[PDB]
Amino acid sequence: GPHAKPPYSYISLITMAIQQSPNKMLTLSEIYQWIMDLFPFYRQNQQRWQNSIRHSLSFNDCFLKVPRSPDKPGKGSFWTLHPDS
DNA sequence: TCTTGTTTACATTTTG
DNA sequence: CAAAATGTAAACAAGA
Repeated sequence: GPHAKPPYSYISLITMAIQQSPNKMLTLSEIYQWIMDLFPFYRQNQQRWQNSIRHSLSFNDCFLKVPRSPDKPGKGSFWTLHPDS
């Protein structure tokens, strides 16, 4: 590909996306979109890295996971940052 | 169904 | 390097 892999880890990409969000939380697709909008490199192999992103969210304890919900449902759950920074 | 999450198991890269 | 983090790959579960 014509573009270099951005110097940010998946954790850094997810973290930047959530912080810069107005609610300090994002959905899975919102994180997907954020990364792809900014970095053309991730407009390919989306099967691969989106899987690694989903893995990154479930693996790292710095990522919750906030129910929507009952009012305005509903796709997936919001992901945000643990106050432990 | 697909998308969204979780978990396992292994690889690869980064760093002290 | 060797340990520590990060990434890949695969399976299933859960749910709108």
